[PDB]
Amino acid sequence: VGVLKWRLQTTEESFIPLTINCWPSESGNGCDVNIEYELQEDNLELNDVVI
Amino acid sequence: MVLLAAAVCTKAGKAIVSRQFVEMTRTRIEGLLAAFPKLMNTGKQHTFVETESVRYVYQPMEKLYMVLITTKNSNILEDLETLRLFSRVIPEYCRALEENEISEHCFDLIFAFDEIVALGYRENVNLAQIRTFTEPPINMESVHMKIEEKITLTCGRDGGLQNMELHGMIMLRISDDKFGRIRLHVENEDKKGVQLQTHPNVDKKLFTAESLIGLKNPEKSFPVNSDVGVLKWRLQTTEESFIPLTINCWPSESGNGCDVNIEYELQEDNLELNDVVITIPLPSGVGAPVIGEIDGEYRHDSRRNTLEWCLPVIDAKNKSGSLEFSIPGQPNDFFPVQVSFISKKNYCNIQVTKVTQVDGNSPVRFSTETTFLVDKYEIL
Amino acid sequence: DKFGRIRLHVENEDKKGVQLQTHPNVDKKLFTAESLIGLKNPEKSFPVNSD
Repeated sequence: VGVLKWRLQTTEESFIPLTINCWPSESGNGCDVNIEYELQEDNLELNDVVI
Repeated sequence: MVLLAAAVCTKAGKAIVSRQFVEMTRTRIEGLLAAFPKLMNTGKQHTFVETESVRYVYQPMEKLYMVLITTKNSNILEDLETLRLFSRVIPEYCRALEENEISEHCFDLIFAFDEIVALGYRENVNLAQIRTFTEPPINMESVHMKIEEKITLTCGRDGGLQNMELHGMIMLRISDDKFGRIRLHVENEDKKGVQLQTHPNVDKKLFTAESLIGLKNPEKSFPVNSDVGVLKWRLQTTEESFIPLTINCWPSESGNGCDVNIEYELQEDNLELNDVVITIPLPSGVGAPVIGEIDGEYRHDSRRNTLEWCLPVIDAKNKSGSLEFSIPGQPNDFFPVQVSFISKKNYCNIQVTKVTQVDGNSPVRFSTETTFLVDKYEIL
Repeated sequence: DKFGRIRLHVENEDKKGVQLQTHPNVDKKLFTAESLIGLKNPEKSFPVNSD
């Protein structure tokens, strides 16, 4: 089948557990950055996450 | 034609050479030129003189008249100017005017006449050109947001999207003390079309995820024109805009007559539109229609050649009608139907997710309202 | 009984391939929305071949 040793493309139907939505903002002199993280089903929890 | 003929005359009592641009003044040309140019076109040594209801413009050269005739006129300067250019061209061909030499160069002069004035409209000529041819209150603190948008659509019978575009702005009216910083969060937009404008005092923030815009609002009402898409933009209705109405038209050939059923669909049933009208056109050989509709009023209007259905407010609804036609000609293609509508949502899908204000305590977003209006909304 | 006019309403079709035939006595109606077909049926059984 695919094999039990493969490189599959994450592109091909792979789910990306995280999507990051970055909204940078120009506060003016400073900059305000908001980072949005989204996970898959709420029930599942990820670990060792760092952004 | 405005210029009947351009004519060279001898006051021998005949048109020596003359030009009929399109077959009209053949023999007619000679009689006019022969009588009128003899009297100096009945002139008094005036370039414009009008006789027997025909404007004659002229210049005397010897026993000969170079004559322009019109019976209609577009401008003052123009009539003289073609005659004038003619008068540069005529001595090149005939060494002044003189009946025998004019006669010999019928071809030359005549060709110039066609070239100079074409289908009675005064073109221009020149002697070189001629050659080619012959070659403090913060208790009060409140904020209101109003998103006003118009959507445009062109769609096929099939329901093809064709082109669409939404135009809109979000106006904010805020009563806030102090100078508070506000951050606006909205959904992300795309646009086949293009346009976005930002009010000053709008800052753009870059965030890893999500997009944010922040600004100190002017007090009172102002166009936000925030960053992001902006709070003044033309977005494409095509890009993710919802078309509140889809019209499905089923014309039918009853035979002699025609039966038309028009299907209207609205978004969620809960939402209701207002000021809706459907304009269903009809063919010229109208007879009379009988129309039936569950909701609203529908009326046929001759002149307009359209049947107009009006509905004060609609959850969603449909209409049908039968038409009687005399059948001249063959079948006629249908013209598109147009609709006008008002909806309490924006179909650019602008959503105000959150506007948080700082520099103080929570203000009340007393109200956010959406006014959606139809632009040119056409479906065949 | 009698000769009754009938209107048929069906879903809208698309076809990569091609072919459609209509029985006589089939009329096509143009409506702003939805499509409609009307006809006086022959009595007994016949191929509708509507519009």
